Amino acid sequence: KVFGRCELAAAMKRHGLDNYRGYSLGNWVCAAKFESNFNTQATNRNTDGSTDYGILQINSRWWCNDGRTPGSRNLCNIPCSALLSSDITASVNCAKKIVSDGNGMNAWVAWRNRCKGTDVQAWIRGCRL
Ligand SMILES: [Cl-]
Ligand code: NA
Repeated sequence: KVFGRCELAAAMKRHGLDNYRGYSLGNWVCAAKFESNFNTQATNRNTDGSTDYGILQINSRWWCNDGRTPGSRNLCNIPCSALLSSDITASVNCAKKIVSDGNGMNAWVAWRNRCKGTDVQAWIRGCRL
């Protein structure tokens, strides 16, 4: 599923991400924009052989099991494929656990490089929430 901007903002708000750990909704939408272009089916391979999955590009090195990342953790305890569903629930729950592990949203490179310190509220302007 390729979300519309406001559509994803609303699905995200409903799943408890607005102001989660102090990160306003614009942050999550901005990160999703640049991690996945709002596409739940996005996958990207990393140099170390781990893979990033879904709307928020969650890494199999630590967070999900994909059966092809030797020595990795499965800290969200899910198959990585569940992160590709059109239902963003699993991606959201895993993201909450990530954002809470000490480093906040800096875990997302694209957030760090393209969202942090910008006007993220712009990402939810116009939306009915
Ligand atoms: Cl933080
Ligand atoms: Na893993």
